[PDB]
Amino acid sequence: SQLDNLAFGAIQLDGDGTILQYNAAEGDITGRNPKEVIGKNFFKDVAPCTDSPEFSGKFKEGVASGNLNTMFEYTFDYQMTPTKVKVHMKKALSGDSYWVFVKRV
Ligand SMILES: *C(=O)/C=C/c1ccc(O)cc1
Ligand SMILES: *C(=O)/C=C/c1ccc(O)cc1
Repeated sequence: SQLDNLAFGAIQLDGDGTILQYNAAEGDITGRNPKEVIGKNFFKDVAPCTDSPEFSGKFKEGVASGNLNTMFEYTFDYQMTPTKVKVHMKKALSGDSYWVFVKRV
């Protein structure tokens, strides 16, 4: 069914980093209101601590090459309590979009 039925955070991005979908579990981790963040740039506005070579830089390399499927640990710490997460970022398996899935670790 739903994006909002997943127990882990899920964000859909276009290749500019624009937020297309943002689920309730992700908001619960980060304190963001899903409705508020849709349409903003993930890397530059919502989540500036991800604007780093290993996160946004890896994303942009994958958009360019059309190849992206990586998992890594990260700490989210902008306008929230520092929170360790595991991130799975990938090019979608159909169409032309990208996903960032997140769980607490
Ligand atoms: C660093 O600035 C991380 C912030 C953040 C990560 C993930 C989100 O869904 C929202 C903000
Ligand atoms: C993308 O890398 C998808 C991975 C995935 C989807 C659902 C599963 O049960 C297992 C892997």
